[PDB]
Order: sequence, then C-alpha cells, then structure tokens
Amino acid sequence: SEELLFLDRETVRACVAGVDPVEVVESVLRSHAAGRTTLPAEGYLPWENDQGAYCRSIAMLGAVDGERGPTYGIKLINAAVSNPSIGLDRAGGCGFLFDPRTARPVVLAEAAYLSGLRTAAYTMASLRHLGPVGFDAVSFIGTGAQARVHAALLARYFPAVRDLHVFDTERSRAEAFTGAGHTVHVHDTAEAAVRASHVLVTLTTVDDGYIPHDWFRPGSFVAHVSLDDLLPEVFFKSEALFVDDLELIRENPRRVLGALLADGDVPVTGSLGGVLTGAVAPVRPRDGVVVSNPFGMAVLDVGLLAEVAAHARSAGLGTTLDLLGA
Amino acid sequence: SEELLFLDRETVRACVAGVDPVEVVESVLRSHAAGRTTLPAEGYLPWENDQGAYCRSIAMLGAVDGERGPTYGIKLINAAVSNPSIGLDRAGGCGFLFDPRTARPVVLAEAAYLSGLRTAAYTMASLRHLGPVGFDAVSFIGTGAQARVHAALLARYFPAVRDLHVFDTERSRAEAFTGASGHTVHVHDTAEAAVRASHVLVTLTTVDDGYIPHDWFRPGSFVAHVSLDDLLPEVFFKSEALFVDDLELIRENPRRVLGALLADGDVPVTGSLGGVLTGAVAPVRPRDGVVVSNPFGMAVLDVGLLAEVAAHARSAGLGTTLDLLGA
Ligand SMILES: NC(=O)c1ccc[n+]([C@@H]2O[C@H](COP(=O)([O-])OP(=O)(O)OC[C@H]3O[C@@H](n4cnc5c(N)ncnc54)[C@H](O)[C@@H]3O)[C@@H](O)[C@H]2O)c1
Repeated sequence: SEELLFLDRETVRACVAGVDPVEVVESVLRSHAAGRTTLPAEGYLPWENDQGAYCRSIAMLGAVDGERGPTYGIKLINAAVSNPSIGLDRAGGCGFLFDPRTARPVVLAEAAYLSGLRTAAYTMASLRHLGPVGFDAVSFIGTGAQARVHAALLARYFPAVRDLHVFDTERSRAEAFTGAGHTVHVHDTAEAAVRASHVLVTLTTVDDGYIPHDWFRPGSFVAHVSLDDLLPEVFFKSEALFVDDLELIRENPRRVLGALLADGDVPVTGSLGGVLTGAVAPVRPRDGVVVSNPFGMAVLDVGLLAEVAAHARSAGLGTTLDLLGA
Repeated sequence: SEELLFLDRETVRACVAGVDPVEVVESVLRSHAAGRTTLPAEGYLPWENDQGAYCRSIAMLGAVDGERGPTYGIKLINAAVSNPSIGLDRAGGCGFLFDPRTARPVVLAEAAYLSGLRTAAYTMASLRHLGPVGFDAVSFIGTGAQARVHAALLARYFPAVRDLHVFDTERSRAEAFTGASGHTVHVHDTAEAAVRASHVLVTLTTVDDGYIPHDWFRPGSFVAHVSLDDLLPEVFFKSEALFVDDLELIRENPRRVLGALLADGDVPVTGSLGGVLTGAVAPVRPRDGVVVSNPFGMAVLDVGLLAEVAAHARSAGLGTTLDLLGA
C-alpha cells in the first residue's frame, strides 16, 4: 500500500498551536550551524502568463540530521505577480516529508501558511537572544498576513508586549489591523512608527530603500523580514549585524544586503545559529541598532513540517490518501 | 478556495487506456526540438538509511508551450536500493500541474506508474521510426516495473511481437513475468542468451557498470538503453547509428557511460529522436550493425502526459477533489 497523510492549512494551524515552533527553529539552526543540514540547488521554473506577468515554481529540497533524529522533505512555493490583481495571495504551494528508509513521500501539507509561521518563528528566536530584554512595544511597517502571524507569536513568546505601533502605505489596511492582548496605534508616517518603540519588523513588498540610521533609538533592534527597507548606512552603522545564512544572502544580490556584500566588506557580526551554539557572542542593543537580516531557510519549513506531522499523528489529525486506489 | 484534482495510480491507468501516450510523447519531443519547452536542472537530495542503503529524492520541473497550450508541472521521484528487499517497488512519488495564470498546483497524481508509462512510450516512438520493420520478438534484461509497462505498450503499438526473451539476476522475478495476453515469455539463463535471441533489446536493470559487448548483437539490431549503464563503450563507438533524447542533458550526467564518453572526447552521435520527428536529422533503421537509443529521461514528457491524463479524467469524471485550506 502507498499512503499520504494530507494536512490542509487549518490542520497545520491546529498542529502549530499545539507545538513550540520557536524551539523547533532554534533546534534546526543549531543543526545547520554544526553542518548537520543538506540544502541542494533549488529547482527554478520561470515563465510569463497570458497577462504578461512574472510566474515561477521554486522546488526547495532539505535534510536535517537533527538532535531528535533525521528528517528529509521538500518545500514547493509557486508565485504569480498578477495574483493580487485578481484577489489571490502572491504565493501558494505544498511541502512533503520523506520516509528515511523507503524515501517515499508520506506527508503532504499546504505550505504558504507554514512559510509565514516559520518567518515569524525566526523573528521571535532573534528577539529572545539578540533583542532588548523586557521590551513592551513592537513597531510594524506593513499590516497584512505576515503582521497578523507576528502579533500571534508575540502573545505566545513576549507577553510584556502590550502596544503595537503600525504604518502601512495602504492606510485602510493599517486601520483594519487588530493584533492578538495588544493595543494598536496607527501612525501617519513610517518614521513615527519606527521612533515609537525599540523593536521594528519590516513586512513590505518594497524595492526602494527608505529607512535611515537616524530613525532608530539608542538600544534598538530591527527584524528586516522584507529585506529592502533599510538604507545601506543602517548596515554600516549597525551596533551588530546578524544573518541566518551568509551564503544564501550573497547568492541573492537583488536584495540590498547581498548587493552591499558584492561591493566589498560589510560588518557582519555572525549568524543566529552561531549565537545559539556559542560560536559567536550575542550582542543585545545598548548604544545603537542591532540589525537582523534573514533571507529565509527552507530547512526550517522541513523541520517545522516534521514537528507538525508528529503532532497530527499523535492527535490523529489529517486525512490518509490511498495513492494506488485498488 | 484552493482545490486539487487527485489522481491515484489505478485512475492514471484507466485514463492512459483511453488516450494515445506515444502520440503525446512525439508531440512534446517536436515542441522540445523547436525550443518550445523549459527543462531546468533536476533537484537532487541523496542520503543513506540506517540499513546503509542509498536513498534519493529527485525534483524534476518541466514546461511545454506545445500543441495543447502552455503546461507547467513537476515530477517528484524517490527511490531506496533496499525497497525490493522489504517487498516494496524501488521507486515511488507524486506529480503536480500548475495553473498557467496563478502558478498554483491544481492537479496531484501518483507518478511512479506515469514515469514508467512515459519511458515505455518513448521506447515505442524510438522503435516506430528507428527500429527494424516487422520485428516479432523483443528481449528484456530485467523484469521489474519498467518491464511490465513496456510489455503492455508493445501489445498496443507492435502487436506482431508475440515472443519476449527475458533474463533477470533474480530468476524468481523472471519466472513470474507474464507480459500481456498476446505474449509468450521465453526465460533465458544468461544476459548473452536473451540478447542473441532477437533483433530488439531493452535494458531495464539498475547496474552502474557495463557488461554488454558489441559481439552479442545480431546484424540489423536495435537497443533501447533505458538503464543507461549496461552497454560497454565499444557498442557506442561501433554503432550503425546513435540517437539521444537531449545531448546537453546527457553531457551534464557523466555518472552514466555516454556522459563519460562525451567528456573524454568524440562520440558518433547521429542526433535526437526529436530531430528525426522534425526532420532536422534523417532516421537510420538497423541493417548491418546495431542502432543505439540512449534517452536520459526528460521531465517535460511526464508533464506533457500528466496534462493529457488530467484532461481525460475531467471529461471521464475520474479522480477526487481535495481542499488545501479546509476552513
Ligand atoms: N531513462 C529514463 O527516463 C528512466 C526512467 C525510469 C526508469 N529508468 C531506469 O530503469 C531502471 C528502473 O527499472 P524499474 O523501475 O523496473 O526497476 P525495478 O527495481 O522495479 O526493476 C529492476 C529489475 O532489474 C533486475 N536487475 C538488476 N540488476 C540486474 C542485472 N545486472 N541483470 C539483470 N537484471 C538485473 C532486478 O532484479 C529487478 O527485477 C533504473 O535503472 C531506472 O533509473 C530510466
């Protein structure tokens, strides 16, 4: 017999709520730092749809020789730039886990939600080890899906956070944002949002940089999720600069940090992985801004899908698909 | 909502019986010869299970801007060496098609049988244009999953084939092999005896080292080199003709003998089967020597067939609808 455990988005939600996604991110980062992950070359299939818009499929294979035991899988994310014009999320797709003995795909999960959850989980990990201690306010620029999942994980992992300071170039999206026990303060300008707290998360789809060093308080932190908001000078004047994977960043020079690396020396303190193993000393904000620039590692999604499937099995959630069908 | 049409193995089987898979392959090969496909580098994740057996996942993307509109998809095929030991087929996996407009996966299928079907359909195309005319016997080295699907298509496309000459290292597998109802199976005791018994060979093993010399082949012989490492280098060099699926694909995989030989120096490559179908190269049928067919395997053929199978399943009302969100 040949069976798939199919986990829909709502099942994956319920599994995430029942595990510690931040603990999982920390465990995979420590495995990655010790050379116990395999990240092969990605499958990339670009094309142009009937509209004339950029479409792609990205196939991201991943293995984690983890503390618990070995995990193997794939993250398949497809995107069309024209999707939001017709009322769809830009990206969608699916993840599989493989049986370590047979190599068979045994788990199939909707992946777009889990992808956003992983990004948010990494932010919480970064804040725990590199952020100010006891911060009670977080600032967002961009207030869509990614802001909602960030707010949810703030309630789980940072209960001192009572106030969210938000700005969105789409005013109506900002005024609709509620959070997850949070009071929301709408700001008229990005600057006013940044100045209102010690912790910024950028969640835009911007190509052009606009955030200077001067906006940040002494003793500040920025999670650079959207990757093109910060001006070159923020990186060079940073009290510290932490990445997820320096090679991933160098391989994507279309994002500002990758571009700066190509121009010469950039003061990268180290990786979040290296902090967690004790390879690099942690630097928390004191006199300046600490910058976190993660590109996003597929091994984290594979690791999170492994923990989600383990919870799904133990609580008997999901639906088993017969691949043969007699 | 975000919905998947799901096609299990036996549904794929049912659809294939009602379309022309060799015609689909031929169309996609002409689309690819014209440069109206996209065949990215295949993703590769290797590892070693606790038994110390070689394991792998292969993610193979493909696009076809062909004679049935633009089609996009992927084929995920995973294998463990140790699977036949514990009583499982060597290879298993799944395939997707993506919406041309939104890029969303809209079809999910079991793929190991589809993969076998595509391979056998390429063999049938190669024999039709490059094989002897009127052959009534075919030889197989290896009687696994590929051998069963090859037998089924021989019944559809070359009904004058009444005799199958087989050899397998596990004689128990060779004794269990029946082919289709129109076939008499002759079991031979060595590889050599199977080869010499006819003018048409299909190698369907898992070897990584060559063992077949030129001397075994009758004058006016054909070989479909599906297992890709059976033929010794001299077979290529002495060949009456040599046809490939895609030369650059082969060049980039020197793990397989023809890739190794091309890196080393000159090899007398006649052209591609795609080239024959478009008229870019002349066909050469066997006469005095052995015509060699060496296809590495192209994901665009899987994507092409899965689109034809999905279209048929809709009009037939087969397959089940899955919801990816769940509400
Ligand atoms: N060209 C392509 O596109 C393509 C695609 C799929 C399959 N293949 C290749 O074909 C093979 C898969 O065949 P399958 O799926 O039927 O595999 P399988 O494991 O089901 O069967 C292989 C059979 O070969 C036999 N065998 C192995 N070594 C042998 C030897 N030296 N002599 C004789 N018999 C031998 C085994 O006993 C077994 O019955 C692999 O090499 C696979 O990669 C090629």
